[PDB]
Amino acid sequence: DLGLWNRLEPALAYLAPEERAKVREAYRFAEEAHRGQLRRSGEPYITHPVAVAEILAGLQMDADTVAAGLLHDTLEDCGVAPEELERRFGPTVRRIVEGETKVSKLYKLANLEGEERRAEDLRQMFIAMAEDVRIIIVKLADRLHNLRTLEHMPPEKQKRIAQETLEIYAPLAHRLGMGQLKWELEDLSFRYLHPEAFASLSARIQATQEARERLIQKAIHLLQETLARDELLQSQLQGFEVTGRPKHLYSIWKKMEREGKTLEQIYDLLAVRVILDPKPAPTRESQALREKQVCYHVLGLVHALWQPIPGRVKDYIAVPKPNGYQSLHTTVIALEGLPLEVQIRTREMHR
Ligand SMILES: Nc1nc2c(ncn2[C@@H]2O[C@H](COP(=O)(O)OP(=O)(O)OP(=O)(O)O)[C@@H](NP(=O)(O)OP(=O)(O)O)[C@H]2O)c(=O)[nH]1
Ligand SMILES: [Cl-]
Ligand SMILES: [Cl-]
Ligand SMILES: [Cl-]
Ligand SMILES: [Cl-]
Ligand SMILES: [Cl-]
Ligand SMILES: [Mg+2]
Ligand SMILES: [Mn+2]
Repeated sequence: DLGLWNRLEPALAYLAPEERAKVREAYRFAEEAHRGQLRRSGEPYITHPVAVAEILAGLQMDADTVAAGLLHDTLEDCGVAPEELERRFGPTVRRIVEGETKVSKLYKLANLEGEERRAEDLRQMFIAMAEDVRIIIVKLADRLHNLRTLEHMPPEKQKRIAQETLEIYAPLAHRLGMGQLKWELEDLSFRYLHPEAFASLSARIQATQEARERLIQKAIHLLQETLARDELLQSQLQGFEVTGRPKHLYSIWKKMEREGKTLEQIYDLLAVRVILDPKPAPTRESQALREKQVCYHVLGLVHALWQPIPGRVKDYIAVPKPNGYQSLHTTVIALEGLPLEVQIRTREMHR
């Protein structure tokens, strides 16, 4: 057995049972449609829309979006008409899979090459044609998985796709507030577009990586304990996760070229992330309050645990960034005299 559903299924627990039922129906429909089809990796095609759905489930997208992630390829390859996807999964799931597949072609057609701000007018083209932003998110999840599996492609295609992601899709994830997605698109694009510079920067970081993650883990273990042993915070919380922030390799090398610095000359600010999953609240309004309330509760315990550097609290929950970015940030003195940046946000805020 393929066993792809058994990997996706756990990621779907945030959906109501009726919604997970729509996603199982979508999985089987995709399973049937792509039967016998193969990816250039030698893996059966279904591996891709399952990976794409899995990315959207990680991002906690609505049921129609994740089901559309499984069906996002069925129309072109498999003798499936859009009428079938609307008849079987409703018009929003069709709308989205039709939109993700249709835009792929528009970018092929569009004449903007070597043009002053060509990516700006091409990014706006998708923005203008796709009023339901879910279409863009599915396209971003698709491009991410394609990049994740870019080794099974000619090196010519590898750089064409990496550059296109760097001009179009990574900036589109920025506009949409999907920074988690944006970072990964950037680093994966950087890997294939400039391989020589990626392999050199990665090697330098892999020398101090033994000590850096050793320190970051002391702070993670300590902050995990502190949060878990706080009875009131846990009373309003379903779950939580404390992680180390990954080095944004593309941005690190980008600032080295611009500021004319070396990887030794640039300051490695250690950062940790607290992701909070609040417990289901009896009303929609009470759920919204809990979301805010739980991040400020954490800010306080972080300040009880580590001494806060003055003027480093940043409240993007009260005042989100222009792309709708919401998180709380505080720079503290942790690790015996070291600056540690703490990012605090909910599961819903983590995009
Ligand atoms: N990255 C990657 N892509 C793979 C793999 N196996 C198959 N592919 C397909 O290659 C495709 C690369 O793009 P393409 O060159 O435009 O597609 P094509 O018409 O040459 O494809 P076929 O040889 O007929 O399959 C890609 N298409 P997709 O619709 O997802 O996205 P696009 O880039 O916006 O057009 C993949 O589905 C694989 O292992 N990795
Ligand atoms: Cl069925
Ligand atoms: Cl834009
Ligand atoms: Cl962002
Ligand atoms: Cl982020
Ligand atoms: Cl410490
Ligand atoms: Mg091709
Ligand atoms: Mn696809």
